[PDB]
Amino acid sequence: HHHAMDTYKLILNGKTLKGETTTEAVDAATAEKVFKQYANDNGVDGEWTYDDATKTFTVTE
Repeated sequence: HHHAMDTYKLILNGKTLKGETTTEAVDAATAEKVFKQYANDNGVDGEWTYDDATKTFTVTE
């Protein structure tokens, strides 16, 4: 019933930015917006996956 913050992860596999970061949001759609803005701010231009089982986004190339 309570809509908790949940931890979402971002695995970075860009040309110039690699590793992992995280955010908190109530849902995946919001986390995606946060992570895409972060990636774009850092010049990342890649392909994205989302894994619902692990709450993890990945951006590659």
